[PDB]
Amino acid sequence: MKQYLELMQKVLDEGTQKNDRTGTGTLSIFGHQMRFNLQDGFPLVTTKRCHLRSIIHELLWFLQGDTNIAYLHENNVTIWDEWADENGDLGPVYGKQWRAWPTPDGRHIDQITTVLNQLKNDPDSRRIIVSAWNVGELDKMALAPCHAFFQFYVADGKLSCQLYQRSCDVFLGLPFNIASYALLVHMMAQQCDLEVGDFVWTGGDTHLYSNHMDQTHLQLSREPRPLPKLIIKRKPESIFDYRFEDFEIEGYDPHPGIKAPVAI
Amino acid sequence: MKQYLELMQKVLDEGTQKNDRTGTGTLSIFGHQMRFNLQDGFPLVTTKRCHLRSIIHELLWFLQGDTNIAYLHENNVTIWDEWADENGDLGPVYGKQWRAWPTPDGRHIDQITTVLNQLKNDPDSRRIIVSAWNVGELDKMALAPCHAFFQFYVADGKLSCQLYQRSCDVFLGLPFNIASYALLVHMMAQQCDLEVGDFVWTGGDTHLYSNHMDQTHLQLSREPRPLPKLIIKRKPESIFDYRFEDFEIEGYDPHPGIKAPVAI
Ligand SMILES: *[C@H]1[C@@H]([N+](=O)[O-])C(=O)NC(=O)N1[C@H]1C[C@H](O)[C@@H](COP(=O)(O)O)O1
Ligand SMILES: *[C@H]1[C@@H]([N+](=O)[O-])C(=O)NC(=O)N1[C@H]1C[C@H](O)[C@@H](COP(=O)(O)O)O1
Repeated sequence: MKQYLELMQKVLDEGTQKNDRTGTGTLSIFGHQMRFNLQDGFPLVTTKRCHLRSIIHELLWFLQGDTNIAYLHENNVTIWDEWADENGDLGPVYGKQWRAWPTPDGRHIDQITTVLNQLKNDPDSRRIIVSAWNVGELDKMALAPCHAFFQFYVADGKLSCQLYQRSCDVFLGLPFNIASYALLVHMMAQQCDLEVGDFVWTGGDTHLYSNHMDQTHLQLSREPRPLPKLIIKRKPESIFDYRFEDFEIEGYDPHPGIKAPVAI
Repeated sequence: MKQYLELMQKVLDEGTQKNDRTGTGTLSIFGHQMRFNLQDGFPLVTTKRCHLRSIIHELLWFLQGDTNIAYLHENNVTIWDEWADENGDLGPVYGKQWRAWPTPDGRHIDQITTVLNQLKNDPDSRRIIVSAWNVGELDKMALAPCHAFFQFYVADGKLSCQLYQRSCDVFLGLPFNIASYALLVHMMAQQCDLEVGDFVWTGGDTHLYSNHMDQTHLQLSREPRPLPKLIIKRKPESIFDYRFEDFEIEGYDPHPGIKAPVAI
């Protein structure tokens, strides 16, 4: 995508070399914002094939509050395997905090349901927020949430969403992170009878790993294609009732897939 | 400031009218980012006088973990009066979460001290984050945090910081919110022996209240002045040991103050 390649180019031109947790080494910039009007098309990267099965199943898995990888395996998705313990557990990551953030006084808070209530009863509210950054539980997590905090916004009958992502692996993560949230926006707007508006991505430490340099130069030589169209076939009873096959991505014609090593 | 007036102009040209919690009505945009190189000068608005006493004392008050307004009153700062209960209490807002976020298992976490430890021992970490958005306690707060979540970043010997602000009152709030965080950056870099880098501001629902329209047109006719210089006179033992008079703002020559009604 246009915005995606401009970002890739910017890290190459303007990033400073940095050490990082993994030992891999990176080129990194700090702070960047991109806007996607979800009306122009579904923001799925076309300059390499992205694995939709994985993107979609992760989202469904988040919406369940499942933090164990068994559901991913039943569905042949292995993108979380490097970080699970032998029981296949990741600790109270994403979905646990979305569905059941633990309070100090014993309760559990379902932010997703909270958010549908706000969008159904108080669309102008400026507090329509989901956070994964539960400070009290970071140390139980296999990995701190990279996509940490997001806000919904309604104006003129359209649903918008902004994501704060503290740490972005531009080559491997960002293409999923974008498709994934764009999906949630479509699902949420459907549930709430809204049009889709913009998805705004905001990054903190936005980086390209040092052993993604040939892959990056390869993808930047590619010309982007027309964006696909997302079709949801059925309107489920609830945001928690989507099935993988309710989604149709039509007109998706990427350049070939490009393999790159994961930073563990 | 340049970036500040361009933002003000953008909400006027591009905002949609919105109802809001207060009943006031606003022009609102969603998602905007501005960068301030803290080396070019201290980003204190010059097109109207800003009350430094208030900006500084609020920050000091946050660093204490005080959520009661008594400390502000001892120091003649009344910017929190509209929201306190009769005992002068605001609930577990900003400073409570910065200094003593309560865990579900009984503990309290001091994110500020956590952050100095990360900056002193692991500057490349991409998890140097403070959050005020404690979901478990939002309902105890007099007001949900507007400036909710912020991240530090070190590269080339310089300290940077990005703020996610879910709700920005552009006329009244933003000029404080910016001065205030720019201050924290200077304090933190001093404590950590770093140079100041950039302060990056990221907004969600970024708005101009409808009864700030004449004030806004008035301030946009003003020409911005040279930015002041911030001088810290002493290097205290700790981030918690700053006193109001350790700070000198030199070269600050604003246009006159402009009064506007607070949205309660
Ligand atoms: C993290 C990631 N995730 O864990 O799901 C994601 O969704 N997107 C990412 O970009 N992602 C990256 C950012 C970073 O390169 C590593 C996490 O490392 P730290 O930032 O050191 O925690 O994964
Ligand atoms: C909120 C504020 N604060 O409570 O300290 C601040 O520091 N900056 C703000 O801009 N500010 C504004 C945003 C909004 O206009 C109101 C809060 O209202 P909700 O967004 O409806 O909670 O104060």
